[PDB]
Amino acid sequence: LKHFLNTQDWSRAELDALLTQAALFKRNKLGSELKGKSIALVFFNPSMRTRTSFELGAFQLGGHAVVLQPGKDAWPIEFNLGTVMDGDTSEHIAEVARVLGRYVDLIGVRAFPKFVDWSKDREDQVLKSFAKYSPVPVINMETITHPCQELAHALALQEHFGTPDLRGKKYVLTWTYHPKPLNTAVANSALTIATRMGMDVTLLCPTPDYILDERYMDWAAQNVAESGGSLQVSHDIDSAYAGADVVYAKSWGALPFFGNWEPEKPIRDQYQHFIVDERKMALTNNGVFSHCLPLRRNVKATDAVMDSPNCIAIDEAENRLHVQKAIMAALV
Amino acid sequence: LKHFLNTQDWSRAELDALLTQAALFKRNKLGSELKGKSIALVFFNPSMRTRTSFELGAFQLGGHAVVLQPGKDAWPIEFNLGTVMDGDTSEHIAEVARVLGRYVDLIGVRAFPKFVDWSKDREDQVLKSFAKYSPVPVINMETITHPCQELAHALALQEHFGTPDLRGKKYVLTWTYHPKPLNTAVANSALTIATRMGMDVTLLCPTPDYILDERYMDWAAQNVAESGGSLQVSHDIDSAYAGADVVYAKSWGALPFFGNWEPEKPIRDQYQHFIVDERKMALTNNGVFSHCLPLRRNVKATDAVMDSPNCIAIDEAENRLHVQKAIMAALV
Amino acid sequence: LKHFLNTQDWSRAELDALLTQAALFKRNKLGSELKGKSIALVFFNPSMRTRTSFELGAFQLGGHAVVLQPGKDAWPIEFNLGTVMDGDTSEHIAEVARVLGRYVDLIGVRAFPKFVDWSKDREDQVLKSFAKYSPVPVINMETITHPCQELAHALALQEHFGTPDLRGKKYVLTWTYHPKPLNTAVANSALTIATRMGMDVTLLCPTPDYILDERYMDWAAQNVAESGGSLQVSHDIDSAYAGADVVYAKSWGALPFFGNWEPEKPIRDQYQHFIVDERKMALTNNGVFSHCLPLRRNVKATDAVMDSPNCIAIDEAENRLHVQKAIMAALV
Ligand SMILES: CCC[C@H](NC(=O)CCC(=O)O)C(=O)O
Ligand SMILES: CCC[C@H](NC(=O)CCC(=O)O)C(=O)O
Ligand SMILES: CCC[C@H](NC(=O)CCC(=O)O)C(=O)O
Repeated sequence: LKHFLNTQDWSRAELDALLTQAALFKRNKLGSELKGKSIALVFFNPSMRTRTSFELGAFQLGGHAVVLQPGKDAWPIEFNLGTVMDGDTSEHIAEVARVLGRYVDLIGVRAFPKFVDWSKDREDQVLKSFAKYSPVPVINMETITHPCQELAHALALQEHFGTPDLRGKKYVLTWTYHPKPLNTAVANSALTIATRMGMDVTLLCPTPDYILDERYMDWAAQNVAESGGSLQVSHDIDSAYAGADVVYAKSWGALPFFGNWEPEKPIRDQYQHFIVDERKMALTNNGVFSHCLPLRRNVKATDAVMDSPNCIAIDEAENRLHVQKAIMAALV
Repeated sequence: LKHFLNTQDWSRAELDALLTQAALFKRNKLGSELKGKSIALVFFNPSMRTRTSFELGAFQLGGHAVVLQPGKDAWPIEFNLGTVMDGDTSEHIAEVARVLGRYVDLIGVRAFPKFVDWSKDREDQVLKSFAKYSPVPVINMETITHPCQELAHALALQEHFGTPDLRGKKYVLTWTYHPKPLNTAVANSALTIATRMGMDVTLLCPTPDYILDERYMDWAAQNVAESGGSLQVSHDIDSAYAGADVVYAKSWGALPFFGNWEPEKPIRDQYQHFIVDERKMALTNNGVFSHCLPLRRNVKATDAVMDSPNCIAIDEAENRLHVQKAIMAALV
Repeated sequence: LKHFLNTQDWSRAELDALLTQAALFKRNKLGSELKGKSIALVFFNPSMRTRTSFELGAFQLGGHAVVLQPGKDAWPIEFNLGTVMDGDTSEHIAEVARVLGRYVDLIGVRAFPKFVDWSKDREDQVLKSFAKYSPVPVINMETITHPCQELAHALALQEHFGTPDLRGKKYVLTWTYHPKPLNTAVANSALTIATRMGMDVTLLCPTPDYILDERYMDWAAQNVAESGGSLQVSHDIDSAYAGADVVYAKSWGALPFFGNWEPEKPIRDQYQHFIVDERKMALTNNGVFSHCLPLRRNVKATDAVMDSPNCIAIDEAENRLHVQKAIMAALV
């Protein structure tokens, strides 16, 4: 059974076929690839873009999305095996996944880490659980990686450059400031897709403490080695932005401080200048700026940069709709 | 780009065309004016009638509604420009409106005031924001005016009197009691539509303190001057209800006390007798009673009056469904 | 006007016709029995299976479900008559039911007891209210009985035994442990349907205090007397499970302690061994095990029993989808 947990699990041919099916669904939004079909969108965290583009994607293709929010409307779920359920959890993923498997044809899941222990959050339990117990294809709507976002990003970039081949482009994934520590998911996905496309990735971040988990630093290397691109870590703003083509911002808490965020505020608070402004963007080769959103103005990007005609954020967001229909149409 | 923020923004011909398209959709509920189309219903406050009649209206016309609740499921939104977003808000209306503009064809928004400062609530920021940043038509689902409610009311009244011409009818918009201060939205809309239809409007309320904001008192005058109706403020119950044809109840907090509600409870608490009962209703010319709902029994209206065959509240409510399909079918 | 409040309100012929229409909808899930129609699913409590199978059932039949949650998104509702609504409730069921009656074609309601006074919870006020004030058929989605669950259970049992005639089968409805006291709804429904099918029902529970309300003990008797089955209460685990064919587990708080749960914890806490494990299940005539779900592992059933090929829980759950389409298709 094929799922869409990560882009890394897919061959470059399938990924490419996806982006093309996306480009296609963008010219003809209505279809019946999902006629009479349905998808259960399980959200364990907030969502605007994802929730809306899936529900509309299912509709536009003849299917129907059922949005569930364990804890709010649906009963809370347990993921640990053998555990004696006398706590907050009402049922186990083993039952829930099989039950959903009788109602729907596809299951999408969104579950951000708990931020209490990266050793535990990085195992990606929820997604793995759904994938194991579900008889229908499971789709990652973001956990510790955001694969759907990756494709919406890659398509927006290809559209911008008017070509599918993005090799030779200087890609700069940059950490950016945020009052609180956030999920590395989008960053891990930016790196994975940016290196997979064969670009010149530079992971700009404040201190070595902000470097992404090794899993993604290694996926990145394997991707570089096989796409003819390159990976490079930096801690100098100007040198990085220096004549770049693409600039992706994303704020995230330093993994080494997971569970012990107290002594991290003082650290991140002394780097608010990583904010993408006109200055950095100027140092770029007439580069394009984007962010996964929700983006906080004058904190991550400045009003100027967002209002800049070089910000392809809204196009990337809109592509979430097209790229996801490509994934569903494929998995069924 | 045409929106449906207020009925005042529309000509009497368009309004009339709307009510007729509504009367029409009431004879043939199913259609395809919205086939393959969709609408994002953004609620920043509770809703039963509105939420249900839009979601069903979109369905009945071949489209699809996506209900979003910023703060609950969707990320919380910021409306002030330039502000440095390091607070509760996760993204800005400038991004959200443009993003929705890529997914849906219509955007409905509901946002009651915050009741902390009328000077600020009366600017109608949220609706104005959506209208400014959105590339698709925006629909007011209630903020400081309730335009959709207006039309559902006007249609129910016309249906009752068996004619579209409501001139010469004695309309009495009356304040009514409620344990807590409420939005003037429906009252401002009752006045706006009642005077726009050319009726003999009497704004009955406890003390001059309860008179509606000048904006609506002036819209009302312009409407009277152009419809051949009349406007009149009263503080005497009996004299008002006196041989009236229509009676609309709506409880709202006194604007002069916005932000300082403490000294208002004692005031409103000494006017519970404004409750619409059989007595007042008797003093009317076999008048009809209605309320926008949700209505609290034995507080705003008495069990008797609600169960009275002269209460056209449920018909008005039901018309929300028909009148709104007329608005959507028009805006697309 | 016909509703689906309880299976007891229906003749054995109609029930049978239902299960057959369900078996039929299971072979052809898509249909148009509800084309252009809609149903308002009112939930006053959490739900996963119910919410999803109704929303999908409505879709699969050409209709559309509108999910409402009074208190969360919809305005909170009042059910007592004459009461002076100056409290938490914003509107009365008398208005709400009539309003919904203008938007939808069917109304489903879910409202668990409040657990403060069984004398009050057993009157089944909410469901009765909707049934009284609504002009469209009302459907019980669970209150103090779970009729939809009953049929999903009966169909799963018939499917298992490869026959519609379940007479002569030893059915054992067993109480099971749970950290907190729960609704007897499913138990009352298990008993009602198990005796209605003409099986040999044994209501196994800890102490006489755990025996179901008389209403259901009497419905049960009338059902036994008319189906040729039998009813029997037990307090001995082994003797009951002893060569049984079906075993249904369900945890519920003892009625005699409703409102005074403090002195019940110590009581239920000394019966955790009622948990359905391999041992009890072995003492059965190669029996089948099922539970309505959400089920807590190693508390109500053991991992073993749930993973056992004799657990028809997921099939019962899946049948909720088919049996409910039979009910809707019928009521319209
Ligand atoms: C279909 C069962 C619904 C409900 N169950 C609960 O409320 C138990 C929830 C839990 O154990 O968390 C009940 O007991 O009636
Ligand atoms: C697509 C991004 C989702 C999420 N973002 C947040 O949780 C930040 C929310 C905020 O700043 O309010 C994240 O960081 O992964
Ligand atoms: C259509 C009316 C919506 C809203 N009503 C309330 O917020 C009153 C709610 C209550 O009384 O519980 C208002 O006053 O504008």
